[PDB]
Amino acid sequence: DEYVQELKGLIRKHIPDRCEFAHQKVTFLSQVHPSPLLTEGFKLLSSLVELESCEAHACQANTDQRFVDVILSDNGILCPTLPKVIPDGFKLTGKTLILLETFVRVNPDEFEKKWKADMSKLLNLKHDLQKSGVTLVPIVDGRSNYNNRFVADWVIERMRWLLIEILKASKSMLEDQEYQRLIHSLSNVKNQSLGLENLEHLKRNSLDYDERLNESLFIGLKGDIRESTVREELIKLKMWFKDEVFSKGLGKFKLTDRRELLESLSSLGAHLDSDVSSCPFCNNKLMEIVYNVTFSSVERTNIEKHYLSVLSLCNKIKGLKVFNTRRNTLLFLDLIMVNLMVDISESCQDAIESLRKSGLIVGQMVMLVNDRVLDILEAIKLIRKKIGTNPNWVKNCSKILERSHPEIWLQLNTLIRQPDFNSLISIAQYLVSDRPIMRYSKICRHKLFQEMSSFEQMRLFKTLSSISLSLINSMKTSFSSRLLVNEFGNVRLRECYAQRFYLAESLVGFLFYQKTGERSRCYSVYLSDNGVMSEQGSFYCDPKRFFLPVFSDEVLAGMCEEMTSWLDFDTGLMNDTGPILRLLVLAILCSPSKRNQTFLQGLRYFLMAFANQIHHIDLISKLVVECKSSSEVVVQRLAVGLFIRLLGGESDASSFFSRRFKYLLNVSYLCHLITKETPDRLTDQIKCFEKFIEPKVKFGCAVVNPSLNGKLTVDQEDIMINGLKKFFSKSLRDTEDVQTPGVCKELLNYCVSLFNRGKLKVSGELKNNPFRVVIPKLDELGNILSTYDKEKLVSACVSSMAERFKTKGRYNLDPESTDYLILKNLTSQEELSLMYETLTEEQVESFNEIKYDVQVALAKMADNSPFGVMKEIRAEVSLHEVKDFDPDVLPSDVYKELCDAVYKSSEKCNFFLEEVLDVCPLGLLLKNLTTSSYMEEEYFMCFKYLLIQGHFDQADKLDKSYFTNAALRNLCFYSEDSPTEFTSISSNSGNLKFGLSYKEQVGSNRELYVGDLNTKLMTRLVEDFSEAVGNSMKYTCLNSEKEFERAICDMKMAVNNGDLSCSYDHSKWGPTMSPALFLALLQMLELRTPVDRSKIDLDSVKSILKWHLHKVVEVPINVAEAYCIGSLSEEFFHQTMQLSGQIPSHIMSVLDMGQGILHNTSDLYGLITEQFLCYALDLLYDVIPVSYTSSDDQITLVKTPSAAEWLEMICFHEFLSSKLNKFVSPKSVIGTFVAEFKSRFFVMGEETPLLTKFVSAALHNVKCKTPTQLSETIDTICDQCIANGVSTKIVARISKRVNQLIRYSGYGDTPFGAIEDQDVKDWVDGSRGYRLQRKIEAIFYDDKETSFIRNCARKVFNDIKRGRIFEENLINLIGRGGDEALTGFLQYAGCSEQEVNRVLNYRWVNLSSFGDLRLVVPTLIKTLQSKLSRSSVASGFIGFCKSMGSKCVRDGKGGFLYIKEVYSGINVCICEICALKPKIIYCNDSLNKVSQFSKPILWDYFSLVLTNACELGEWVFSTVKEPQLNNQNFFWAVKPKVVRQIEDQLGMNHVLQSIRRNYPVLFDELKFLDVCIALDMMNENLGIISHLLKTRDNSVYIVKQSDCALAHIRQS
Repeated sequence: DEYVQELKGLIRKHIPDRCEFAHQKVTFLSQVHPSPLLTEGFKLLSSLVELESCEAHACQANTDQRFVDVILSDNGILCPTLPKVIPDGFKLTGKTLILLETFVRVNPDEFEKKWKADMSKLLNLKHDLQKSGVTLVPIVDGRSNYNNRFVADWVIERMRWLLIEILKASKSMLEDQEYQRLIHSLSNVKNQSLGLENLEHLKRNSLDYDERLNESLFIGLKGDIRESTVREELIKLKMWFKDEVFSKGLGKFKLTDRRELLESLSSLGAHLDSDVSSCPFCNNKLMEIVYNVTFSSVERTNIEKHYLSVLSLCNKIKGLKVFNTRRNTLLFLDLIMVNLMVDISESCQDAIESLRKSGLIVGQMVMLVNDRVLDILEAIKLIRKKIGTNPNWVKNCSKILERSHPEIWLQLNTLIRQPDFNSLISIAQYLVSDRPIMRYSKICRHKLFQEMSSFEQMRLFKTLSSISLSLINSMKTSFSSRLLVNEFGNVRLRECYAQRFYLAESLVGFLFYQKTGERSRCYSVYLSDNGVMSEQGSFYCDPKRFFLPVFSDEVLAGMCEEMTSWLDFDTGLMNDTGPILRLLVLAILCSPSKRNQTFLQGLRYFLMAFANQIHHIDLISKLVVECKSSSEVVVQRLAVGLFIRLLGGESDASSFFSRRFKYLLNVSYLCHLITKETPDRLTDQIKCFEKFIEPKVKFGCAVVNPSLNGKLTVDQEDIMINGLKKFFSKSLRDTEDVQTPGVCKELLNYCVSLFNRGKLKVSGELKNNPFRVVIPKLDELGNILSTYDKEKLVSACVSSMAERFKTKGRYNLDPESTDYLILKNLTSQEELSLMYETLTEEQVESFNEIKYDVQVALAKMADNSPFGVMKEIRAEVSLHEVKDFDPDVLPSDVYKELCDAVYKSSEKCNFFLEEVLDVCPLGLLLKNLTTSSYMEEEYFMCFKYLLIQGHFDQADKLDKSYFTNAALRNLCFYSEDSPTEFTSISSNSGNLKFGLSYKEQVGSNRELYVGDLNTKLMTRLVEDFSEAVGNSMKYTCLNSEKEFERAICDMKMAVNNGDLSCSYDHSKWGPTMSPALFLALLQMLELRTPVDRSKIDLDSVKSILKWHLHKVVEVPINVAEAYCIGSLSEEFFHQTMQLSGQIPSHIMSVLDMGQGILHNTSDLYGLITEQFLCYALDLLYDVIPVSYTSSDDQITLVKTPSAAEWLEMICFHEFLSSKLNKFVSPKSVIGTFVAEFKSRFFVMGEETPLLTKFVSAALHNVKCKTPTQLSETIDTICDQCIANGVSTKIVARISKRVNQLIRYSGYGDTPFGAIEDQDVKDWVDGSRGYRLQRKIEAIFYDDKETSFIRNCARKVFNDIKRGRIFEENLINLIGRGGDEALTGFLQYAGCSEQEVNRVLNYRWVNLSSFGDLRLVVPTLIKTLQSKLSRSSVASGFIGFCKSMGSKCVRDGKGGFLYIKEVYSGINVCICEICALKPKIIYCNDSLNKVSQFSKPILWDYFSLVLTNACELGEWVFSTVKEPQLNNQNFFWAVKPKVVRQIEDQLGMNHVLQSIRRNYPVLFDELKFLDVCIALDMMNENLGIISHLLKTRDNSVYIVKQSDCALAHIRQS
């Protein structure tokens, strides 16, 4: 009370501005007392922050701070019996209301848990407030500091600084655990490195449950077992094991009996029991269509370009919506297209016959707008129907394309051209062709693929590429795109979407489909040979899994030719295995599924099991998958017939087993061609949760919803402690219970107590001791928007709009500005469609849901006869509105198709309007928003708007002055959710939540738990602890390149030595083990630091693995509704409904181990226990093994004295590893021929190239931002691919494919582009700079126009190098431009201006000159800030091609334009320059109209030669010389051979040289580096320093002899 008089004058510097200040201040001067001074003189800050955040949004300052029931009861509103919660602000006008909260948390640790609990308190309120007749927008002001306006950040930090003595004076003069959280809440902006040392100054109380945790978990652990008693125990255990259960034959491992594996394989995959056909085309519904396409074409235009130009103009004119509804803005340009069709029909004699039938339109068909086939006569109805609706229709709808318009209409007269109907009948009566049929749901004649020549086998892949491109660009159709006609096996197709694909000059194909979107469609493929339509099938498949063959005839044909040319040891076997593998690749491409993907994943385990000498007994029951269709039976017969073809022969058919293993290993990794996108996510989250919970309830530990804050109930306590001592029981001498998840505590004691002595090959030494915004909700991971975000941006839009229209009294909205704010904060009609089409279908329908409930909440805001009984109201309509309670999720399977239309087809009343009314007054959307589907084609959307229309939506207080447990939530900054006093089961804030998601692994989905943010921190603590432990450990490899490379080297020399070298694995490493096991391991670890030779305290790791033992794993909300419809997990959720009927949304268990959560902490366990097993096998079976560990995959390389007669040892190792819940998977294979580790397979004398995984990596993951970045990333992937020595043919064909992917996107071709074809040596010698140098100097095939500029580069390089300076200040000359800098360098190196005249005409046209290709600072600063700071593939490529053909490229003024518009400002400059390479090289005068993009190829070539003088060189200046037999399949290792004449470790030697380059760029956000650091800031196509500070990352290239000896030479 020595500064209590100071506080009357401290807060006296505040004018009583509002009612929240003077009413609090008049009671302040009337009492000098520290007991209300820390509450009522301290809640004024919280009230001021609350009033400021109420002043931020729309709000009424509730000074009473009362309930939600009483805040609805101001006027006459009946009470809906609300849950009793307290808001921090209300704003009620009309029939909507805004609940706004105000909380501030200074750290992100408890910023998100209070936000989640607050928004879950706001989302558990909508289900009872929605039924009252009102929807709310739950907004919150989540903060991290104090940013008020009534104070200005100069007194409120002194409200916690000068007041720090008065609460200590209260605690010294006059509460227990509410004191330290009030200090932790009033902290500053903290640089708070909370390590494990935090947990020391937490409280550590007891619950009388931790004692029984220790009684269940720590009794049998002593850590004091002598070194001789372990030997005397294990020798008696081996004497038990060899005489007991190995001699009676319960071994998990046998001797492969190599004749029998092929018989079990023939019984395994070759479905002779099934009724499938032997023809692959008849059984697959798409190989038949590919066969019918490619064998109707092998045996055998001014109006066309005008029609395609007006088609592109129609595509440009549709995406504006100037016709106020989505119905006439399709039919009007349908009328434009049919008028242009009848105009071209009146142009020439044979025009619609010769150049249209053979081209774009076929018999009774007119191609148009949204790739739509229309079959013309329907328009002859509809336009006539339109003149039934509007007789004087084309009188104002043409002038609205004149005014309020683009105002440039390049149509001839077709706007006002009322079509002559008799002429259209005459043309439509001419085209007499069958209507299209689209088949849903015998004899065979398909010419036997093994017998067909290799010329037409290429045609199958080429037509598969054409049809697959037609599938991939079916996402290019717009995703709203409502048709004109509604709508069972065989449909005579009225009008459909249709992609095209070319085969020759005469014939085009088609691809017909009805539905827009990205999911699996019922496609239908017709050809048109000379205009005749011909049916060739109709398949039902998913398009986005066909990005692999989309331009890769040559790539897949080349890798099949390579993979067949690996078999040059038998000629007839090669010619037999050629077409069967090519058919296999065709079947896998043409039918990408998950089940055949999983089967081909199992084939490498079968190949190792046939390869090695010992394999597990229970793999054949796992290698087989149940074929869902007859399509998977085809590939499962083909691959098994291939394996029996070249493994089981009548002779000794295992002669060259290395090449056979290589070939079959790539047959099994040819799995990877199938796209790992898991065709539906909701049937994959089911399998993820089922894989989560099958061992958990098989063992019996899964519980129902815990309390989420600390405590467990007594029954949960009992089942938890019973699962604990069921986990730890597992006595060492019963040979049964060998698959049950748990650890033998007695042998775990032997393990940790022999680890305490220095007798393992690892030890607990522990050098340098380890003691040193939008967040999702955990109920839904793997999705694109949380339930929070899906109302967070709704809340942002409604809060932004609720102030802007009441500035004057407008009371309306703009129907495009209400589609702009969502479309901004998620990702003026050009302004909408510019970034509307940068989405995915899931994002489109999420945008539609957000537009729905935003327009509902806005329509409710200004709000101040259902007896049309054909069916009953309360039996159908009100029943469906009360069962689901939501008009939003009213399904389409509960009703009929026509009843949605006839309830829509009621007469005109006060619920509708006509004249549309795009002015849209707010609150009159009740009659406006519904009529936007009464005049438009959809019906059920109007049905849901009509259902939401007609109201079918329905002194003690002096002692209690301090903040006690009953006074925790009075303030806004109090932070009740802080880590304050942790129990042995929680952390006083939460209960260690996690989530469920899947990894999208290739064969089987790895599950992946997204942790909560506090749990991310508490996970990273133990993770960094274990990483610093494993740094001292010598046989781990999860982080180290060093020990993984030593494992590689040891593995190579052991397979060369012929040592038996295993390859284990672990079945369910995640879902089996428990953190209680980690407690039982850490209890007796010593970790004696070399600083202080003493057992360190592990209680900072044990008292947080006790929190990971009790983790509240969430469920997906999409599996709590997929198990609510109606399979042992489906039995589990339906047997706990007979229990306590709350939804089982949470699971706490003993055995969890989050995959990737406790990864390295399990790696220390799987190192310590594995070295225990490696020491046991050292003594018991007198070998000297050495074992590595990657925490899921292992290898125990075993030396042998003096054949696999030591099955004893290996079965006993499996038994002991089963007793320590390291359950050896049936995937594990052990023997002296093949040793895998982390999918890198070693054979004697060589290494498997493993081609198809890297080829399928290069053909997939085509990430698309800019083609510079795209061919940066794919050049990196081709570098990684040719590091393994695939060929230079396959990499060149991948280069052709990626260059065609660029060229198909409308970018055209550029001299940088993708890297070139026939690139034979530039991978070893050279980064991307040298390859672009090679591509630019390969345009000049004479090498006369480039030797002069290389001599100029020599003149610059000899001047700039060491020993001399010669104007190192080239900082400013390069940054001016590309033209004048090249002229200055060419005149400083010394020549005339005639060389300037003859060089500076070679000008490539640029597109990323003034900026980048905007399809939503250089790459230098981006790479330096990426260094210094520390969703399918096909639907990304289509969103790339859709946003590149649009308005992307920029000019010098503020604005943008098209790429074809830039390529149209062009001329022809025949004489020796423009015809040197066509549409690549130009004249200076040929680019006269568009000269702002004409940058030189010689300047960029000069920049590349100076860069390849920096990064390497003294040989990049020489002339490319003339190079000059050996075996085709003899590859060998080459060295990168690089002379980088700079000083290394450039991480700091370029950051400090950016002051000399660009000082304000570093401000706001050596001797040789400086000349080639200004060459990279000005352009993008160089990338100089990305291959300087980083390393090559491979530097171990193996290449073939034919791709290295045949390669060129460039000597100095």
